[PDB]
Amino acid sequence: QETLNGGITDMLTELANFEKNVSQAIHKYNAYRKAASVIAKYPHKIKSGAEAKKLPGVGTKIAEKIDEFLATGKLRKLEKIRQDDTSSSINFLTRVSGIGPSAARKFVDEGIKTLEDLRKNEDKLNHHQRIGLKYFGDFEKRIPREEMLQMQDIVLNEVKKVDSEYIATVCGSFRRGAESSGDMDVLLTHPSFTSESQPKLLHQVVEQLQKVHFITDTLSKGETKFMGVCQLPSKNDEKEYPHRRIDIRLIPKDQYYCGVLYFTGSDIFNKNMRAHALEKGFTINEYTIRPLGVTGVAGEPLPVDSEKDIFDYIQWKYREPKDRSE
DNA sequence: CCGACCCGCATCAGC
DNA sequence: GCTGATGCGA
DNA sequence: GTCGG
Ligand code: NA
Ligand code: NA
Ligand code: NA
Repeated sequence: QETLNGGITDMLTELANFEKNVSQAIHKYNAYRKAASVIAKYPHKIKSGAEAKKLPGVGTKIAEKIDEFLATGKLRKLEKIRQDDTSSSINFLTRVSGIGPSAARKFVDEGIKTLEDLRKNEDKLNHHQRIGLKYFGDFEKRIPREEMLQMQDIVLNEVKKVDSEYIATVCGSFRRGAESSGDMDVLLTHPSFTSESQPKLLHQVVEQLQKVHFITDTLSKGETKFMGVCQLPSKNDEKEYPHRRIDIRLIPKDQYYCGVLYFTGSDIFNKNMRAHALEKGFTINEYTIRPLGVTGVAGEPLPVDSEKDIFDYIQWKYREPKDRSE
């Protein structure tokens, strides 16, 4: 029920997960999600599939499943997937970070189906999957904004202790003011790092955060992207905080604010802004805004030294992150 | 009728 | 050893 | 799965 249509939204999200994890049909997965997002925003209790079909992203098949769900309170197809041992095991194992549909299938094919089975077969797991297994429960917890604020202060301070010239921004829905987050997404830059130009810039920051024991584990790390695990320090007497997922991305200074814009979102806000930028003769991606010639040929990137600059180019009043829900 | 639907890093396949 | 494909994660 | 060239 939720905000009028949670049963339908829950059903669509479950169908999405089966498409992604078991059938390996990622476009169907995203079709079901989009339909769930549209419906979640529809401010009426839907009464028929035909009503739902009017909404963009709902077609004949989702309408039919909505009719069945309304008439009966259930979907047959979803009921049989639920009791299928292979589908439910594949679905479950993909909850481990680093285990996607392919690894989940091979594990289930070899009788590895549960966390206990994984705990028993560690040598069959790569490094990422072992870390995802170790923190299985913590990684499914949301992060309250209160903790994200603290996490933000540590990153910004540690970054400044390495080099005062680093610029670091915590983006994601947290930057839009969200009351919880699923992970922490940090965008980093330094004036010595441009698209046309000093080494170890990402490494130095990751190392600092490891030294003070904020970053506890590494999932992947190269010269421009780090994915890992972090944890707030304990009060010495209170319960330990859960381990959290954190990504850090090093971006060229001249592309920084286009990245900050992109990764702050929302996704709906980004599609809308790109769509408006096109109808003004501009193309914006996660790195640049460039003017379009009369035949549609993208010209050279325009200078960008703030988020505002981007809004100025396309004749749009600046909108605070708080106001970028769409 | 039928193709679109948006890359960094770890690891495998193959050479 | 290397190059390119694949899986994965957001 | 849904949309649209
Ligand atoms: Na529709
Ligand atoms: Na997974
Ligand atoms: Na998953």
